[PDB]
Amino acid sequence: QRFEGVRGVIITTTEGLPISTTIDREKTEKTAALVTSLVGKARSTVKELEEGELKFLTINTSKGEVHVAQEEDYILIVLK
Amino acid sequence: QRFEGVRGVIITTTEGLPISTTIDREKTEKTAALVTSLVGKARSTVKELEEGELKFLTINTSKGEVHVAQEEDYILIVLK
Repeated sequence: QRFEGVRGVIITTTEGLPISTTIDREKTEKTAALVTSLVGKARSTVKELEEGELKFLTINTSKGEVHVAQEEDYILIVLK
Repeated sequence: QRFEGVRGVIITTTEGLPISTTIDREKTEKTAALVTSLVGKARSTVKELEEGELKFLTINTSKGEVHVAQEEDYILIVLK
């Protein structure tokens, strides 16, 4: 259950397996798979540019923003 | 040549071939290859979430931000 303000939340493992979601199952699992690959390409981009560490990334869409952050064990996906 | 304020700029084709850069050659080409894959995963993420269109994405790093936008023919990479 989400509070007032957020459009949606997905939490996945760093392997891409969703553990909790506010979105439908199929969309959650397919998004989780792509976001895990997205984070991997983002980390490699940070490394090649020698930008230090990946803090997070945000996807700007027609509906708003998709915030993506990866810790060691989980990836957080927040639609706002 | 860049003006005051920006840390770096790379422009590539949608195939990942760089056309202009303020960064060294090898780093430019390897970044261009990864960013092209990054944009592709971002577009797929937007599609699966039904977020409409990908406007742009920003990578937050230890040094700042990496702005990435894709038009039909080119990808723009701005370090700020």
